[PDB]
Order: sequence, then C-alpha cells, then structure tokens
Amino acid sequence: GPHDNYVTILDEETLKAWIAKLEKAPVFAFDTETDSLDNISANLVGLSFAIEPGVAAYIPVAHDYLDAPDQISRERALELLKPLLEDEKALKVGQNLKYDRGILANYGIELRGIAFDTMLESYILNSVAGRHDMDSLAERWLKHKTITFEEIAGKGKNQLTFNQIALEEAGRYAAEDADVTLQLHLKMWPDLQKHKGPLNVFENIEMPLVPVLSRIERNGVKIDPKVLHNHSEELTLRLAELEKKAHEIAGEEFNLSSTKQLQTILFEKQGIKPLKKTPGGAPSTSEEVLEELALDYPLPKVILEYRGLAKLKSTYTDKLPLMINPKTGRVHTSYHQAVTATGRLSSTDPNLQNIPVRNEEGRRIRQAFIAPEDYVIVSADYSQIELRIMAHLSRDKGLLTAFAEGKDIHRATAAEVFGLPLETVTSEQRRSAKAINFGLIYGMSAFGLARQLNIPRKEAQKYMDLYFERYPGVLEYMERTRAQAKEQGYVETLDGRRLYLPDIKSSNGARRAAAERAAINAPMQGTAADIIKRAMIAVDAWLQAEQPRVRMIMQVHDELVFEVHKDDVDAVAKQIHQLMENCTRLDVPLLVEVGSGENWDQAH
DNA sequence: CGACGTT
Ligand SMILES: [Mg+2]
Repeated sequence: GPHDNYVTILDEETLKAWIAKLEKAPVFAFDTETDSLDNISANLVGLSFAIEPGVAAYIPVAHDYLDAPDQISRERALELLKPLLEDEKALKVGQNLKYDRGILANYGIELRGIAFDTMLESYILNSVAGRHDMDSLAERWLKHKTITFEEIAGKGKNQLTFNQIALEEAGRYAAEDADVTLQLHLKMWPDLQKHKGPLNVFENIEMPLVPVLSRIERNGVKIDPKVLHNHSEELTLRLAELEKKAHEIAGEEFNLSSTKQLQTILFEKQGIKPLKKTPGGAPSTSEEVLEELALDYPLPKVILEYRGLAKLKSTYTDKLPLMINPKTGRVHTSYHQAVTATGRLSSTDPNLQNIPVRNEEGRRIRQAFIAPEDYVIVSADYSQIELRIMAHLSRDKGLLTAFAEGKDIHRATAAEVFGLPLETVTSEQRRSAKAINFGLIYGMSAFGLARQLNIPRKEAQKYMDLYFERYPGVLEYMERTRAQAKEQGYVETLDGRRLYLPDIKSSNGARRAAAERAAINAPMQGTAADIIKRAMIAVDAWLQAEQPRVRMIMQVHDELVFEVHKDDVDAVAKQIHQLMENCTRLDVPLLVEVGSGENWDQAH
C-alpha cells in the first residue's frame, strides 16, 4: 500500500497537464468529496483523479478556512473538465457513483463515463462479505487500513464539514481514496472477469442502473405535508384516548410504549401464563401474544391498538414532513443498490418502500403522496411475479399451463391440492393455497403454516404432501438447488447474480436449515430483482431518448410508481407496459397492472 | 406436533 505520491492541484496549468494525461488514460478513478451528506443540496468541494496506482491528484475549488490560497474557480474547472467528464470513451471508476453523478448534475454537468464502481464490484463478487464500504473494502481486499473521515473530523458536533478542512489532511485523504479505488479495481476486476454469470449481470443489470438510480433519487417523491400535519392531531387524540382507557384498566399512569414495564404490570396484575418467550428469554408480547391475550382481556386489545396507531404515527406522520427538502419541496430518497444480500434495492432515509398498505390509516398515509400540478400518478406493478419465476425455474407443466392460460394462481393451486375444480375453489381454500404458495416461496416448515392458518400441523403436512405430489417438478428443482449448494455453495439466479453461502456446510442443524431456505429463495428474489432492474433500465432509456411528460419517482419492490401529465395517461401507460413485458425473455408472461390514480393510494 | 439438541 504505497502513499506520498499525491500531488494536490492549485494551478490550472497542472490541471491542463492532468487532463492531457486523463484523455490518454484508459481507466481512472473519480471521487468528488463534499461537505454535505446530501446528494441534492450539497455544493461541490473538490475532485480526485488517480490515473495510475499511487498517482492521485486532489483539485480544490472552494475551501472556507482562513487563507485558502489559489482556489480554482468551481465553474472554470468544471468547464475545462466538461469534455472529459461528459466523455463516453473514457471509462471511469469510483464508489457510490450515484452520489458523484448527482453532485455533478447539480451544476448541469451530466456525467456519462461510468464503467466501474468498487461498491458494485464487491457486491457482485461476494454479496455476503463485509458491508461494501471503503473502510471494509480496504482491509478485506487490499489489507491496508485507510484513513477514515473521523480522524479528520472527529465524532460529535466537533465534526467539520469537508470544505473548511485544512489542505494537507483533506488532500491526502482524497488522494488515498482515489488511489484505493484503483487498487480495488485492479484486484477485483480479474476475479469479476473469471466469473461469466457475474460478469454478465454486472455489465448489463447492475451498472446501467446507476444513472437511472441517480435520476430517481434526484427527482424525488412529492408529499403534501398539510395532510400529515393534520392527521398527526387525530393520531395524538386517539392515542390519548387509548392512554385514558389503559390507565383506567390498570388504575395507574405509565408508558404503554415500554415493553418491560408492560409485561411486568400485565403478568403480575392479571397474571396469565406467558404463552411465548422472547429470544432474550423474557416473556414475549408480540402481536400474536396480543391477540391471544385480547381473546381474554381488554387491556391487551387496547395496548395492541396503541402499538398499531403509534408505530405508524411516529415512524411516518412525524418523520416524513421533517425530511421534505426545503430547496425543491420534494422528499428525496437514497436507494442503496448494494446492501441487501438477495439483490433487492432498499430505500433508506426515509424508507419509501416501507409505506403502510393494509391498514386504512395506512391507506391515508399512502394518500399523503400527491402530484404537483396538472400531473397524475401512474403506479406500475408486477402481479404475482415470484410465482412466475417459480414456474419458469421449476419446469413444471402444471404451473406453466396455469400461468399461460391466465387463471388466478391461488385458485388453481387450491384446485390441484384439494381436487375440486378451480371455479368451485372457495375463499378459505383460496387463501389456504395462497399460504401454500407464499410459504413454498419462503421455504417455511409445517409449524409455520399451523401458525399462519390455525390448522393442526399434521393437516399442514398433509396439505403440503398433496401439493408436492401434484407438483413434483417444483420439489425436484428445490432438491436440485439444495444439492447444488453442497458442492458449489453459490446457488445462483437466472441472470447470473450469485449468493455465496458460508452456512451450507456449517455442520450445525440450526444454521443449515435456514441456509437451505435462503438457498431455496435466493434465485427467486434474485430473478425478481434483476427483472425489475432491467425494466427500470429500459424505461429510463425510453424517457431519456423521448423526454415525454413522465418522471419516474419511486421504485417499490416490484412496483415502478411514475408521475405523468393528465393527457399522457392514455398512451404512456401502454408504452411503459410494452417496455416492461418485453423486458425479460421468460416464457411465462410478466403481467403489469398499471394504475392511474390521482394519488399513490388511489393508483394502488 | 414433530424434528433438533444435550445430561
Ligand atoms: Mg466516493
């Protein structure tokens, strides 16, 4: 791990020399460092170029501390770099490219040279290794503890924004970052080349996602804060009523939110035997315990209602109005592309993928999302996608025929399990088969179904036996995947995304069963994520080539909520439809139930 | 309720 060959650029002539080197440089790093953690309101501070291993350059453009000398104009430097950054033939490399690209696009410079991202490379190679962050990557691959931002800043309010930070420390840190990316690239890229499936997915599914991810995050979803600042008042009043009722039942004032106090007061005053126990050993008070106890006493019911209301209020109705970006008035999310192992995108700060649906008050919370003016929400959706991947990967004629004909999968499964035809499949049989399908997706055991269906576990096993006998190809494929995990350990999805299992041969019964379940459902969710990502890429290509009156705002799991102008709804819905069924060459069709509701809940 | 685990 070399160092000290780090030249910091203060004059534009050295910048010209560096760009002359860069335009002949095949691959090079790019790591813009910025004061603000935000990707939208942040103002750029400096850049970083590392054409050759150890040969890294930091280019300050605005430093705020006393006597920051010869600061190149942030506009002049970017104007001189526009031929380079906006070049397609120059392949770049970095970390979290949807951050650098967003920061650059703040100034109108649309970057186009992205080809490698160390985060994405580390994700594709071994998705269950570390956390895919520079600090972890450093020792995990290069075996070189790098300088963190904490040393320069210091935890707490004492932490310093990067812009006023002294020249030497900031420059050496950024150049070390750039240089590191190069070492990580030069080390991992041969490994990424040796793996054909991972190479395919990395080139075609993961990396073209970065520009559309940045565009989606910068577009942001619009919320009507008045709805939440109204609705929280009714939430507070209702929970106050629940407080009054609970303190009437118990005769004392306390906090329903606390769990230790709640279990103590409950199990000492009313004294029901603890049905279940927490993983920590204490008596458990989860929702099942709540409903079982509310079968007997009203205080469990009222505290369950308090939990239900308070969770949604505190998590959404209070946090979302706070997170509205004041500059543009739209909530901006950070889709972390590589954090979950399976492959799904997971929105963070705030979790837009975690908006309530099943509760009517959750329906109100989803109604809080609206359109600015003359616009209307289009909520794309894949219906029962996981079962479609199951049919494709099982090669079972029954499910393939059922999906090709287009009948509801749940009633068809119930018909094939119980014998009576699908038209006579009633509601209880229907959601019984629904539980069968979902559980088989997740790999759960018969006790789980006795819990999720309130039927004896013997009857659960009998029902799965009927299903398994009528669908032997699915079981054969699942056993093939289980066995494949033994000698390969990287049970793999369709498009080549892998998952290394360090728990397949753990020789422990507890871990291996969960490892087997993960091996079962890994191709499932992996294929679903790849299909969604490819649909995202195609739709983004359509918008960026045609520029219609549509803006993609969010990507929930198997959902692609848009925002269209009122007069476009007739044709753009059909166009995105066609773009999405033609997304992936899979035999079973990919049904897309496009809504066109005025608000997100209405479109849902 | 049945398979996994240990004294
Ligand atoms: Mg970076």
